[PDB]
Amino acid sequence: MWPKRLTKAHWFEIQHIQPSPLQCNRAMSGINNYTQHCKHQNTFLHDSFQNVAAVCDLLSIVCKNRRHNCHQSSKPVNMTDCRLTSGKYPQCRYSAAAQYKFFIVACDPPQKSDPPYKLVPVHLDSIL
Ligand SMILES: Nc1ncnc2c1ncn2[C@@H]1O[C@H](COP(=O)(O)O)[C@@H](O)[C@H]1O
Repeated sequence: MWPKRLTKAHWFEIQHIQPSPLQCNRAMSGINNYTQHCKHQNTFLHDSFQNVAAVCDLLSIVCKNRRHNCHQSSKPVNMTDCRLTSGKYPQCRYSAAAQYKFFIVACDPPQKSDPPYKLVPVHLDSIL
C-alpha cells in the first residue's frame, strides 16, 4: 500500500515512471486502487526517475496553466498510453499504444520527504 499522503513528485513517479514497458491492466491496478475508480487514461514514461528529474534543470518554459516551472525533455522517449476499454472498478481493462515523444514536465522544490535535488518533477504537463 501507499502511505496516507505521498509527495506530488512521488505520485508522479508511481503514475508516470515505468522504465520498462509492462502490461496496462497490471500497472493500472495500483493507481486505480489509490483513486478508487478506473482511470480513463494514463501515460507511462519509459525512463528512470533520475532521467526525468534531470529535465527539471533544463530551460524553464511555460505550462498549460500559464505557470512557468515547466521543462521539456531534450530527446524523445518511449511511452505507452493506456486506455480504459471496458470493465467496472476494480476490474479495469486497458489497451496499450506505444509512443516515441518528447514530454514536458512541471517541476518544483522537493518536499521534505522527496530526494533533495534542486527540483523534482511533479506533473506531466504535455506530450508532443
Ligand atoms: N503547471 C503546473 N506547475 C506546477 N505544478 C503543477 C502544475 N500542474 C499541476 N501541478 C501540481 O501537480 C500535482 C498534480 O499533478 P497531476 O496528478 O500530474 O495532474 C498537484 O500537486 C499540482 O499542484
